[PDB]
Amino acid sequence: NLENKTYVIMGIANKRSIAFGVAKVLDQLGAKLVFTYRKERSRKELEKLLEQLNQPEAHLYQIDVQSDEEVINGFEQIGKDVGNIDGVYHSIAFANMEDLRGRFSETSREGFLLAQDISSYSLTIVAHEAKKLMPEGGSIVATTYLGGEFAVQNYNVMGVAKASLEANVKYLALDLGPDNIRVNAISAGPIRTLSAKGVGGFNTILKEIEERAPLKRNVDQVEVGKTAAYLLSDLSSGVTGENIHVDSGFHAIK
Amino acid sequence: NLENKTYVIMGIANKRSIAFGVAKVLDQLGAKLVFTYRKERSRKELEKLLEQLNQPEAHLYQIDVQSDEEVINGFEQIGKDVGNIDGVYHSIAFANMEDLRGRFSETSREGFLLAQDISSYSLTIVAHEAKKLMPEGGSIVATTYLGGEFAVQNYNVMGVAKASLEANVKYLALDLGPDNIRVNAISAGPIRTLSAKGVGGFNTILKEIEERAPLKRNVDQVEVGKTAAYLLSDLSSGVTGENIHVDSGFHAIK
Amino acid sequence: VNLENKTYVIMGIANKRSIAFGVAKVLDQLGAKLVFTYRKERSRKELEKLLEQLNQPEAHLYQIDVQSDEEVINGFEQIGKDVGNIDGVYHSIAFANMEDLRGRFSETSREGFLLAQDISSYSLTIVAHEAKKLMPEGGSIVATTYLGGEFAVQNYNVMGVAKASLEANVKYLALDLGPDNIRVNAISAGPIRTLSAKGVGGFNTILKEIEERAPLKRNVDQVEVGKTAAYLLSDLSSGVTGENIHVDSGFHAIK
Amino acid sequence: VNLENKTYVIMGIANKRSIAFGVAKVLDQLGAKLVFTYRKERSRKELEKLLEQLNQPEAHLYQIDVQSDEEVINGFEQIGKDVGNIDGVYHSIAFANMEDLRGRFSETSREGFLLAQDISSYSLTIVAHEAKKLMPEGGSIVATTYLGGEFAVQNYNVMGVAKASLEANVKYLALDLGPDNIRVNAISAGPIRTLSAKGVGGFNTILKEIEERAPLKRNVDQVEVGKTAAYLLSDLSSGVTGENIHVDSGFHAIK
Ligand SMILES: NC(=O)c1ccc[n+]([C@@H]2O[C@H](COP(=O)([O-])OP(=O)(O)OC[C@H]3O[C@@H](n4cnc5c(N)ncnc54)[C@H](OP(=O)(O)O)[C@@H]3O)[C@@H](O)[C@H]2O)c1
Ligand SMILES: NC(=O)c1ccc[n+]([C@@H]2O[C@H](COP(=O)([O-])OP(=O)(O)OC[C@H]3O[C@@H](n4cnc5c(N)ncnc54)[C@H](OP(=O)(O)O)[C@@H]3O)[C@@H](O)[C@H]2O)c1
Ligand SMILES: NC(=O)c1ccc[n+]([C@@H]2O[C@H](COP(=O)([O-])OP(=O)(O)OC[C@H]3O[C@@H](n4cnc5c(N)ncnc54)[C@H](OP(=O)(O)O)[C@@H]3O)[C@@H](O)[C@H]2O)c1
Ligand SMILES: NC(=O)c1ccc[n+]([C@@H]2O[C@H](COP(=O)([O-])OP(=O)(O)OC[C@H]3O[C@@H](n4cnc5c(N)ncnc54)[C@H](OP(=O)(O)O)[C@@H]3O)[C@@H](O)[C@H]2O)c1
Ligand SMILES: CCCCCCc1ccc(Oc2ccccc2)c(O)c1
Ligand SMILES: CCCCCCc1ccc(Oc2ccccc2)c(O)c1
Ligand SMILES: CCCCCCc1ccc(Oc2ccccc2)c(O)c1
Ligand SMILES: CCCCCCc1ccc(Oc2ccccc2)c(O)c1
Ligand SMILES: N[C@@H](CCC(=O)O)C(=O)O
Ligand SMILES: N[C@@H](CCC(=O)O)C(=O)O
Ligand SMILES: N[C@@H](CCC(=O)O)C(=O)O
Ligand SMILES: N[C@@H](CCC(=O)O)C(=O)O
Ligand SMILES: N[C@@H](CCC(=O)O)C(=O)O
Repeated sequence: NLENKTYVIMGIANKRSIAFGVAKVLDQLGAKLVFTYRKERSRKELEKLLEQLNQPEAHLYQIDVQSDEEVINGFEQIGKDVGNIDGVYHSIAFANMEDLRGRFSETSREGFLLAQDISSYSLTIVAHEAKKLMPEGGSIVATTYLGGEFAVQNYNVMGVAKASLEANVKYLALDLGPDNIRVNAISAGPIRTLSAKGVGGFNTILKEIEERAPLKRNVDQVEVGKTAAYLLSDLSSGVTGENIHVDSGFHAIK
Repeated sequence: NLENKTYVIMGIANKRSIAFGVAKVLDQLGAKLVFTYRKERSRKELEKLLEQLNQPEAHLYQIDVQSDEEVINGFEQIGKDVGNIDGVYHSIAFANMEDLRGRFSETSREGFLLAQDISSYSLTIVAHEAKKLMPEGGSIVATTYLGGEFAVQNYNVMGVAKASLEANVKYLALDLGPDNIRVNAISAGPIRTLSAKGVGGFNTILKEIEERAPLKRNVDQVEVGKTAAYLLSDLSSGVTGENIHVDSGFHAIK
Repeated sequence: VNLENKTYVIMGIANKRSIAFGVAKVLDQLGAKLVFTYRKERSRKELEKLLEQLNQPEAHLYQIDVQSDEEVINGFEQIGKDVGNIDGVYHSIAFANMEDLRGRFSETSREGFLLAQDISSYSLTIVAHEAKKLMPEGGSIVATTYLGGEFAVQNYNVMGVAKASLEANVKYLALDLGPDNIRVNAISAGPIRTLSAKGVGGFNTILKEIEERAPLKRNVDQVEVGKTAAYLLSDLSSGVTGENIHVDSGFHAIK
Repeated sequence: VNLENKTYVIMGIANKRSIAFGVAKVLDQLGAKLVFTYRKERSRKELEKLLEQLNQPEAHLYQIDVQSDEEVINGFEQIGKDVGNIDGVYHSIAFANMEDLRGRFSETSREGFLLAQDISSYSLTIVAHEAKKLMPEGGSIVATTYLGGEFAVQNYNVMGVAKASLEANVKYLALDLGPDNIRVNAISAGPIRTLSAKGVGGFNTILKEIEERAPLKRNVDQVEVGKTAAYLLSDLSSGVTGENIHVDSGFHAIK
């Protein structure tokens, strides 16, 4: 039960965003949500999607995580508008499409660093700023992929960005632990999203999960949302620094 | 919310047992609970502990997991008394005291094979039998310790039994997944229990958790129980073959 | 490397295809003195015939069923009396019933589970204990494992849980014998066609997935395991202990 | 592990204490020919002095700052014209500012973070892309990492997230270049007193904890890293790729 609880959800672009599944779960559990978006269309999209929720009002903040000042001001404004929060769901990543296919060894410096910046560093600065809104502690959750642990065909630069994310999560857990802020990751199995269209060979992976994973089926955004609710609530007190795979057990086999 | 769920909790010895933390939490969530014990003394303690729960009925079964016939007949009797179940919490391990200190290399065969039998094989046979009471799926959780993943001074023969138990979880998740039965583990931090007195250097390790773990505190049995509820419930659908550390982030640091 | 004046015990040659014979060719080529342990009388016969291919000027063959403490204890003691102190042990031993290496892991019997643990994992612990007496200055111990110890591989079943145990065994032994300057490590070998591999279900399917999907796009051989064994057994790998090295074409690194 | 007739590029010697000079002494002694790359002119001065203790009959020195694509590109191109085809590269390059190596990780600046990624992880990708041109028959690339890349070590902070990135880099390069027979691996060295170590908070207390708590009860040195490098760079490690071998007295295997 998340009544009298408030969470900031970053990275909804449409009905299929992993963060929207996260949203519906927390909303149904009675949380107040605040949403952050980058693109104009994500705001319109958000405004439509909010009609399905019970958020009696639309708390939306444009924040591009490439900008220090947008992150800083955005969280500062959230604090002014809504008060202290109980944690943050981070669901933001980027890499250039050319980098998401062919040969990882041909990755450009620019593309390699862009992926790191958006897909990893953004968690560091979000945590720093979000912490100011969590004086009695809280919970931060980032979304990763098994590609950060093993080399997966095509995932390429986003793999090294996710490995960076996953260690980012461990170092934040250690740094923020004394402040009672837990930091974890959900390693989601493959799910059809706007971002997923950009990754080479996505559909082959979908079928292989079905064939080979212990549960013999793919996961949906709501399954990630249910594990988000656990990690964002007191049910997961004692757990920090962790990466929980919500992937039908695929991580555990070979 | 576990109303109309039934779970079997194996391995309560007294009020400090991890499994009793599991019990309190599931009971508070409205689960029907069934308990299994080895020693006479444990059944006595269980009868007295049930007065603190809202369980309106004592469902208690003697099962020494060294005996197949007790596991087979235990569970068959359980299904006759309560019907189908939704999952099993396994909280059972054992080794001889002199295998919990000194030099690992001096472990006897009977000592090594005893720890494997009770602390690992027991899970396989339990899963096989419990499966018969889960025609529509359910969830099985075993209790492990970080010294299954790394060599910890003193933990010795039990380290190798936990490494075996954690694989057992993965091979069972793979086997039982098509049947919609999830198998997972909780890697609990040190907690003063009856069994922990058997382990050399335990107080030292407790203190080092407070000094070194991200949360700078030890965990307790209710925190384990809280994550057991996540895993034994549908909130964790899509999660299987996983090991979730409830250990204040100690697993993530070095 | 160079290995003249070293002596290694190699446990678990059954025939020309054994991984341990790959080890033996490499060490023997590097100048080492070799001592060989076997269970079946047929393995001794093969060994005697395989010795003609090696530079060893002497057969030192010892029967040792690692199910028996007394055979391990007596065997190592006899080795010590015959060849003096040793520099390391290559352990290439494992067993599980076929009744067990296919179909459902949930149906494994207690006796088959403990069998596999006893031979495939406990053996290392007692061997390590007995071999330490022959290594007063320090030494190196290597066991042979497989990726099914770290992940659940279809069909590898009971033997996966025994490799998990074995890999933990190597870490605990590494911690325990470290101060005696004895290193203990594991080689995680890729699928290789051996007598034991014939009783693993779906083995050929896995061989071919390795070629299609592993970074090197090819399977490995016994000599490749031997060459890493020479590394782990020699001073080249001083500083390295409790380690598991995958000799598997990079397959462990991908999903 | 005789290396006559091989050639290796070694990137990141700055002085006698550098881990890469450990590698260089080991390789040089096995009869390889070495090419060295440096950033600061002081590092070239130090290599000129150090080459006098090696057997190399000539100095092959190239300035390469791995922040510049053109320097990496032109530097490898030139190496290829001067010595022709190579057998592998040892990468021993990392950098982070000193604020970012103590106090609170969460306070790391974007610029500090991306600097460390750039020099300590990306440089490997572009070095592999350019060195691959010199290795038409295959070869071996080895980078240097630290345990801090796998677990959060207090004070290692931004460099640990860079090492996580690096270790994944190795895996993705392994898979990409395997079909070209180029092996890519990582040595995870234990703490060693170098120039770069002077910049990490709490380094001395980590050294002491290794002696007290690691299986071998001692620290490792640069030559021990060189010995494992000789293994990884040579044919002894055929079949091994995407691997990370810990040369750290076993400290990675304990908690
Ligand atoms: N779908 C999967 O199979 C899968 C699996 C595992 C992990 N993940 C992870 O899940 C997370 C969300 O991705 P998704 O699949 O749900 O795709 P998505 O709906 O397309 O979400 C990507 C989101 O990232 C946001 N984003 C990108 N750059 C940003 C920036 N610079 N500042 C602020 N927001 C930015 C996008 O915002 P704008 O559109 O407004 O630019 C969008 O809302 C990512 O971390 C992804 O790596 C996805
Ligand atoms: N306390 C910790 O720091 C810690 C940390 C991580 C993991 N764990 C794991 O947590 C689990 C529960 O242990 P605990 O700490 O809660 O200690 P505990 O209270 O002493 O419970 C251990 C249970 O094991 C049962 N058991 C032993 N052998 C059995 C057998 N042959 N058949 C049936 N039951 C048997 C005991 O029952 P009887 O008394 O009736 O014999 C007892 O109820 C164990 O798996 C332990 O390894 C503990
Ligand atoms: N082949 C592969 O794809 C593969 C991959 C990874 C790891 N491995 C591992 O490599 C090692 C060697 O096996 P392999 O593939 O080379 O097959 P192998 O040639 O059949 O050798 C297995 C050896 O195990 C010995 N052995 C079994 N039980 C024993 C006992 N109780 N006492 C003494 N020795 C006993 C056998 O001796 P007897 O013939 O005298 O009974 C035989 O020499 C094993 O540990 C195996 O698990 C194999
Ligand atoms: N010392 C340890 O305990 C330890 C442990 C594990 C891993 N490592 C790793 O070992 C590797 C070697 O470091 P070390 O300890 O031997 O320190 P070191 O002697 O200071 O070597 C570091 C090298 O990095 C080079 N470098 C930095 N930025 C560069 C750039 N932009 N372009 C080209 N080269 C650059 C330096 O060259 P210039 O001086 O010419 O700028 C220097 O030669 C590093 O990857 C480090 O992370 C060290
Ligand atoms: C081999 C492909 C395997 C399936 C990849 C699963 C996945 C889908 C979408 C992702 O979000 C991205 C991906 C790329 C860029 C930005 C966000 C993501 O992280 C992982
Ligand atoms: C090195 C000290 C580390 C602290 C060990 C934490 C722990 C405590 C109790 C355990 O239960 C046992 C232990 C032995 C036998 C039966 C049950 C257990 O698994 C792990
Ligand atoms: C799906 C499995 C994929 C391929 C398994 C590779 C392998 C072959 C032989 C083995 O030695 C055994 C095996 C079983 C029993 C005794 C010794 C071994 O350890 C691993
Ligand atoms: C608290 C951790 C203490 C143990 C640190 C071991 C170590 C020493 C030096 C390193 O080289 C760097 C480090 C920082 C910047 C550039 C090169 C390095 O990677 C790892
Ligand atoms: N076990 C503690 C206290 C006794 C107890 O109450 O269990 C001891 O060893 O002294
Ligand atoms: N008994 C001590 C350790 C010494 C020993 O086990 O011999 C303890 O319980 O911490
Ligand atoms: N034994 C068969 C697989 C079928 C089975 O073992 O059930 C094989 O080796 O391919
Ligand atoms: N050593 C390289 C190739 C042979 C050589 O160039 O030395 C490898 O094993 O891929
Ligand atoms: N670098 C000093 C202390 C650093 C600090 O106080 O930040 C050390 O040796 O630990």
